[PDB]
Amino acid sequence: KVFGRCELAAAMKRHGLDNYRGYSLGNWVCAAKFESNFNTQATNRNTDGSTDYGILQINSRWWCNDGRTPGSRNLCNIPCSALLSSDITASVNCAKKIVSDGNGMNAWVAWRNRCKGTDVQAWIRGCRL
Ligand SMILES: [Cl-]
Ligand SMILES: [Cl-]
Ligand code: NA
Repeated sequence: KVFGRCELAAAMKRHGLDNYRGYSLGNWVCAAKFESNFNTQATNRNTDGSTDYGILQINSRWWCNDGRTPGSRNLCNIPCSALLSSDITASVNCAKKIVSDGNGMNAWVAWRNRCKGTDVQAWIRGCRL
């Protein structure tokens, strides 16, 4: 599923991500924009053999099991495929773990490089929330 901007904002709020660990909804929407272009089915292989899955490009090196990432962990206790669903529940639950891991949203390199410090409120502007 390819979310619209306000549509994703609403689903993230519904699942308790707005202001989670102090990150406003615009931060989460901006990260989703540049990680997946709002596409729940996005997958991308990393040079180290791991793969990033879903709307927030969660990495199989640490967070989900895809059965082909040697030495990886599965700290969200989830098949990586569950992160590709049209319902964003699993991606949100796992992202909550990731953003609580110590480095905040810097875990998402695209967030650090493209959202951090910017006018992230633009991403929810005009949204009925
Ligand atoms: Cl915001
Ligand atoms: Cl933080
Ligand atoms: Na893994």
